[PDB]
Amino acid sequence: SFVEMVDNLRGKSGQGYYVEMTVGSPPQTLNILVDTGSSNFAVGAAPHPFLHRYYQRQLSSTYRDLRKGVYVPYTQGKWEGELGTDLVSIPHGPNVTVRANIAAITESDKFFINGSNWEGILGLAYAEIARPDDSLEPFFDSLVKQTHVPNLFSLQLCGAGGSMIIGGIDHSLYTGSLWYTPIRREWYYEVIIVRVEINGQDLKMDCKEYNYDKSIVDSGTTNLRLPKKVFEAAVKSIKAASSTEKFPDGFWLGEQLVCWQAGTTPWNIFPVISLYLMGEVTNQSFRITILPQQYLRPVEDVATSQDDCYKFAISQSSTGTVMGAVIMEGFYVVFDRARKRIGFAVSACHVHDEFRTAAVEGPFVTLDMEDCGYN
Ligand SMILES: CC(C)(C)c1cccc(CN[C@H]2CS(=O)(=O)C[C@@H](Cc3cc(F)c(N)c(C[C@H](O)C(F)(F)F)c3)[C@@H]2O)c1
Repeated sequence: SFVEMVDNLRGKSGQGYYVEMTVGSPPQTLNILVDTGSSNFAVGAAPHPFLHRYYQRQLSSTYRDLRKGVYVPYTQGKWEGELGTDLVSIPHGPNVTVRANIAAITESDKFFINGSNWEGILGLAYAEIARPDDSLEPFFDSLVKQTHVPNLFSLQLCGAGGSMIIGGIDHSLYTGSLWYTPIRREWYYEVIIVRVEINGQDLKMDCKEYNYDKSIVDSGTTNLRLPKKVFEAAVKSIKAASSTEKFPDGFWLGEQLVCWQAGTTPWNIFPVISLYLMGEVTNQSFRITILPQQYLRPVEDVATSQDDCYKFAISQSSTGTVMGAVIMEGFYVVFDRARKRIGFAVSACHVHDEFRTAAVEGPFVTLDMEDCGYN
């Protein structure tokens, strides 16, 4: 039941959102990062300084060794491991147990994060980007094949963890309309952005620039990441709007804190960002609007806690546009694999203050018939 799956996530955008799973027989409990930006299921399987616990294959009588190895390099971080299959369950997810491929991580570099509280990663994207290749069936595909749960899941990520609902839409988790954008290609969850405004002002670029060389929805990474041209235009606009404030050296590079007296953050001087996504009907679109409460990410540190401090959670990308966790936060996001579309709606934990609120609005119509896809 969906009600049983509600509030089954913990974590933050900066260190990720994770769900409890078990592997092996008897079941071994682990916390697992929910990642729509990759397609491998992998768990720590050997001691590591940052791991509270790990998968012990010798203690699972249902483990089968595939006698093959696998290596996954992400944008930052990588691991190597041994492939096998075993029984996998989600205690606070669907009421089923399935046999799935598992990469047992034996070596890693900058993959595990000190204090994150997760020990593995659940790649929910498509087989096309699985390593070593597309013949390694991803977890969700196995789940659907073996249980015939409906082929979709939804994510409600919340800031200061959320819910992952498998098998159908929980209307309790959103208000207003659910708007759908087509999945352009089933590899990453690739989508098309047709227009970008910052505080109502159109960036006026050829819309293919917004999707150079792809745009994806990626719960596994923290920031909104933009292609250089779009990134520079966005920073220009946000800097202009907030000019009454002085920001530290390096703030706009995203790795320097800015702080304000507790409760005095000047939200109003930062603009809203509107991303218009391709609609299901030709040249119609809808927008999701992103507040500074989203793209200024709070950094929790007891040492700085006399004040409220933030990092700038928009980054220049070399891999195309990435709608990461700070973008997904506050929205109910439906990964409707069965109908090859992703839906957005305002969720119960959407960001807002007394003047402005995150929103999902449409339809909008566009005159120019250009295809905004880059490939
Ligand atoms: C298909 C594949 C080859 C896997 C590939 C290669 C490059 C980029 C991508 C796109 N998705 C990527 C984007 S990323 O590298 O920023 C995060 C990874 C998953 C990931 C790997 C890691 F180490 C670590 N710490 C984390 C934790 C995150 O940093 C946090 F903390 F959640 F924000 C997450 C995504 O999956 C996919």
